[PDB]
Amino acid sequence: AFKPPPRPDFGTSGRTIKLQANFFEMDIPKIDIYHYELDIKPEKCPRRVNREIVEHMVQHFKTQIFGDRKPVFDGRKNLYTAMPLPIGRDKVELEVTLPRIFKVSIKWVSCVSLQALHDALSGRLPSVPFETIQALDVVMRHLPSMRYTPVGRSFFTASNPLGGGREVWFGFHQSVRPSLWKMMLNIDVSATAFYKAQPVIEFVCEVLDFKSIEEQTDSQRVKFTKEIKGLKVEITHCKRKYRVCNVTRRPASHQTFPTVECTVAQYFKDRHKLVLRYPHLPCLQVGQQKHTYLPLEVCNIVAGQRCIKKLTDNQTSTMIRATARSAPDRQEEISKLMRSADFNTDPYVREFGIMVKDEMTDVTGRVLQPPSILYGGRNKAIATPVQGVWDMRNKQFHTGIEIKVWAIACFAPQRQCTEVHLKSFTEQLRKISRDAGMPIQGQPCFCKYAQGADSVEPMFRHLKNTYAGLQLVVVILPGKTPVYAEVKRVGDTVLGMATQCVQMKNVQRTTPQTLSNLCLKINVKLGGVNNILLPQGRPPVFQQPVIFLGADVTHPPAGDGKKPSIAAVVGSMDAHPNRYCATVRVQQHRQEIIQDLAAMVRELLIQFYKSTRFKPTRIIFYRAGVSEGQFQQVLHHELLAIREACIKLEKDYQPGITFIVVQKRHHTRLFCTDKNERVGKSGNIPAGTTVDTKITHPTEFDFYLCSHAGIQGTSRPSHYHVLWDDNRFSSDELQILTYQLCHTYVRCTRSVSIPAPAYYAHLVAFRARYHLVDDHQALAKAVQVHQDTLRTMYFA
RNA sequence: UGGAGUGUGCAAUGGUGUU
RNA sequence: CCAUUACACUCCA
Repeated sequence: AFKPPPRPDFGTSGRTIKLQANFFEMDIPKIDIYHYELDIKPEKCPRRVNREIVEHMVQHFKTQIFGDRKPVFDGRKNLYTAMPLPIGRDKVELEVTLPRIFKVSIKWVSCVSLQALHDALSGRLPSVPFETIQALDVVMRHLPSMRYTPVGRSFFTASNPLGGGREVWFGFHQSVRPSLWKMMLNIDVSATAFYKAQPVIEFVCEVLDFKSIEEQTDSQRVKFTKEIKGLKVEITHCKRKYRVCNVTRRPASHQTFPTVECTVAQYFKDRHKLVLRYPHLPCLQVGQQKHTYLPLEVCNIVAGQRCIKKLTDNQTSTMIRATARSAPDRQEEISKLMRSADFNTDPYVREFGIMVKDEMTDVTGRVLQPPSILYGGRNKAIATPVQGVWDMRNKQFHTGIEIKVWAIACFAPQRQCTEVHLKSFTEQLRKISRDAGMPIQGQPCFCKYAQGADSVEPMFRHLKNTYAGLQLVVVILPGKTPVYAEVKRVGDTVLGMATQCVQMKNVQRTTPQTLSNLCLKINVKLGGVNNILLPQGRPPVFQQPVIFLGADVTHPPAGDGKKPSIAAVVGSMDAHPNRYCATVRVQQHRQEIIQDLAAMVRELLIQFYKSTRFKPTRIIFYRAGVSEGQFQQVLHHELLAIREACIKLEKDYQPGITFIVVQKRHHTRLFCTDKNERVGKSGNIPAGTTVDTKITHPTEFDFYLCSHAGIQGTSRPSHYHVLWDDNRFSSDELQILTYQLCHTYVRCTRSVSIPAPAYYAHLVAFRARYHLVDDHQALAKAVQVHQDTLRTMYFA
């Protein structure tokens, strides 16, 4: 129960499309790579000066240890060589000096056989060695980590003015991926926020938005102090780099330091012969304790400093304006970047005998045919998705709900969301819903104004107690408010009442589209069915009872608190499959693995038996969030749990489980070779594009699928990896099943980027966050919904 | 908080020689 | 050990 099934076959269904994946062919030898561990004298050091130290070391020990040989360096504690150093395997101490004295230690750790990697790529070995991948990646990263500024898995460089005292930098993501019979170099383009190489005296003017310096409070000092504290600066009156720790209250004119107290102005006047044209401005507290103060005039901001401070609205907007590119642009500039590749003249790449193809990889894709969408009414219209999108016009819900009793709680200020607004909104909404097959019969039996979160619970309690058969409460909100979270908390977990929140700006002005989507959400929330997949147009999987599960875990920031990770698992409740039930669990901080999964799956199965009056003969389980290195872990526990949930349900019940992982967190971009295939303004690949060759895993069952229409930028094709399969799916059947499951998402009239169960799981998970706001098992009750909410699709 | 899509945040950066 | 760490575009009936 810990070995993923091999690729059963390749796919044939769909229309052929000629693509180009941003992968580049790598030719690697079968040599043994020698791995050494390093340790520098200052255990805490910037990863750049570590590289400088290492290269200085390699250069200054050419007659004793190194020579023609060039070792690649991880940046932390790992060094790699193509051939064994004349060191043996015992620790060796070497002194290195820099324009300071460093003492490094090198010791052999292991050997990295590329032959094993070759066997893995050929299928001789079922599993791929990780150390090989890591080593190769280090080799590829060495030089660009020296010539450029490494951030995560990307590299950045300068020459873009933003204007927030910061600049925008462009760069490229680079990783190494195993393929069939070969390794691939994955290059993609990216950008990030940096600090502009400025003189501090102008950085002040940018931060406070003074036009220049000629325009001469305490708050002005504080706001600058926040932005500058923690950054590095360089001396211009000699070179030497420091780190800003604070900003003065005493200007250089009236600041003193040791003993005879000399003023910074007078000190720079006597010692540094500087006029100091700005004697009145604050002084940069540098180092610590001991006074080391330097005025703004002599200080410049060092280049290459990344920003972490959350971006201003204008920063984000401007950056998107300066990053927004259609697929052909990204493609062309990636090609442009690999025109400058020249990996065959990079001495470190040459060292390990590696070659890289300077042209993008040609992969062949198949555009799957979209499923037919069935609607209800007496029209019984059948919608056909064109380019991943169909329409909600001249069509009625498959199963429309009659809203007989509903209320309106407006938490927006009465002045901004007036009565005429509410009345008109009601009229239009009732029209749209009437045409949608979800007739809102009468006027709202209740429509009042409220304010603050504290009014939520007493109000809803009044609504539920007073009005018989209350189905829905429409909640008008004045933008971002704690009122939303309170409304969801009370409505979903406390009282069990259906809820639709609406922004006031969407009430002030009517839009048939917005009202339509609103009606979708309302209909679903009230227990209705918007549409179903055409039963005739479905894979044979549905010939037997089958349940579809989705699962997702979200985590709090890594730095703090007992803040728990929350796991959500949803499951289909019909053989369409349209209706889903949700289960939530609070679990240990930062653990990407579902522990209570057995109980949750048990609950979902029990609900399935209560609904269909059948037992699922198959279990199609989509899970999102799990990365590669976690597979063996996840697949070990969760799978068992599922089986546990099957064996503890009844005595000999063991349905065929299909464990599939979904990820968008990758840089695999697919482009059109034929410009006539480019869809839309962004020129992305058509919805339904499937790739299962060339750039995929050499042994195991996985495939790329882009099931959505790309509106802006470059599409992110979802990657699917099959970790288990008792049902023994063929490639085509599973790809098609996934594609059609992408069409069962109720919140819109589109095919989304991932299957509906995973998406729902994400929604429920995100909802739990709102449920938690204002000891483990205490408010683990906070994420549990009401008895009248359990079986509902409350999660929008 | 009508919705989808894609951009940037995921813990990494940093303790340094005179003033 | 200590210091710092969700918004925004583009679209739609």
